[PDB]
Amino acid sequence: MKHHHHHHPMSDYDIPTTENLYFEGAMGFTGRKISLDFQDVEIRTILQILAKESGMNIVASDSVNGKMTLSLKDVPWDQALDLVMQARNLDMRQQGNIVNIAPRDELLAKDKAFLQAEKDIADLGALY
Repeated sequence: MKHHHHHHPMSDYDIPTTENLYFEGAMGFTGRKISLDFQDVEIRTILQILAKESGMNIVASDSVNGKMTLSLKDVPWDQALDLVMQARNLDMRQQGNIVNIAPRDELLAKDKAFLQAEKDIADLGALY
């Protein structure tokens, strides 16, 4: 809208004067704070636990291996996910509420492999 700029009239840097739908205490994270310990637990299982903590539907890839010790207090899985993700360098492919945790290694392997597995909507490919 013409707030100041009627050339490129979308107020980005110009600041969007947005109507407050009561943005006072409406923040939150994706998850709740978690306090838990997982000592000598495979990281693969940890990612699954984050999903089971109402943390979307995260599918840890088969190639997510390693073992890590977490001891968390007052840390939301939002934050903890980063600590975990950085520990073997993984990444997350988010498609909807289902996200896949894949190692950065497999991301690079996916570049080498076929990117477009689907060219028609037909589900085939039992064995990779």
